[PDB]
Amino acid sequence: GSNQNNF
Ligand SMILES: [Zn+2]
Repeated sequence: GSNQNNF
């Protein structure tokens, strides 16, 4: 799957 990190 895909992964996104929004700090
Ligand atoms: Zn993955």
